[PDB]
Amino acid sequence: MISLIAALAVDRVIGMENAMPWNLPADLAWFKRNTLNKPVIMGRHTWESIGRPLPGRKNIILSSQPGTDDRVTWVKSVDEAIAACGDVPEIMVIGGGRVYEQFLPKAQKLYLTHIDAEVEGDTHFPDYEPDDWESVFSEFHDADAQNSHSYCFEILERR
Ligand SMILES: NC(=O)c1ccc[n+]([C@@H]2O[C@H](COP(=O)([O-])OP(=O)(O)OC[C@H]3O[C@@H](n4cnc5c(N)ncnc54)[C@H](OP(=O)(O)O)[C@@H]3O)[C@@H](O)[C@H]2O)c1
Ligand SMILES: Nc1nc(=O)c2nc(CNc3ccc(C(=O)N[C@@H](CCC(=O)O)C(=O)O)cc3)cnc2[nH]1
Ligand SMILES: [Mn+2]
Ligand SMILES: [Mn+2]
Ligand SMILES: [Mn+2]
Repeated sequence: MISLIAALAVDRVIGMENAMPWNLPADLAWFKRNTLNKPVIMGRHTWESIGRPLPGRKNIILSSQPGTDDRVTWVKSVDEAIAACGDVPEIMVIGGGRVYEQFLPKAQKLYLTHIDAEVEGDTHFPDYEPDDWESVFSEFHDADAQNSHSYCFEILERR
């Protein structure tokens, strides 16, 4: 099973200048809980944005060019990325925009954080078709001293 996990600001913005400008510790904790002990697939730009391997996960990087770091696994196509995960119950696709576009048609589950924040961005999560997806979990949180915007954790499953 393939799942996508992402955090979306207003208008589906996910990034600006190869960064995420907000800081929501509760959302990063959600990301870690839902990805730990699973393979994670990311594109090369997202690898550069994170800047280091994510511990406790098999890190798989898509790039058309040879890898430059043997602490992670480098692959050259979507099918190779999936194969490199092996026989696991759930593969997590962690972006960025181009990678999400390619994996969305193959995904059964979306883990989405909706952040109440207006962000100038240059990268968006794909337009997906709402009729294709059932919301099976949602949890709203107001802003607090650690998290400066309100946010909604949602899990959707392909109908
Ligand atoms: N808010 C969130 O949830 C979230 C999550 C992830 C990322 N982000 C943000 O998203 C932005 C990065 O997204 P992006 O769309 O620019 O880039 P990306 O999807 O992370 O990376 C694209 C790169 O991946 C490689 N690639 C993708 N598909 C491939 C394929 N089928 N075969 C081979 N290589 C492939 C290519 O690398 P080569 O050029 O080396 O061939 C391509 O240039 C950043 O702003 C980051 O902060 C946000
Ligand atoms: N829900 C969600 N939120 C995000 O912010 C997010 N970001 C990315 C891409 N960017 C990043 C940037 C940093 C870390 C990261 O350092 N995660 C640590 C959390 C511990 C910490 O630094 O606070 C991790 O171990 O997972 C992960 C993804 C991909 N999917 C996401 N999914
Ligand atoms: Mn092929
Ligand atoms: Mn197999
Ligand atoms: Mn806000």
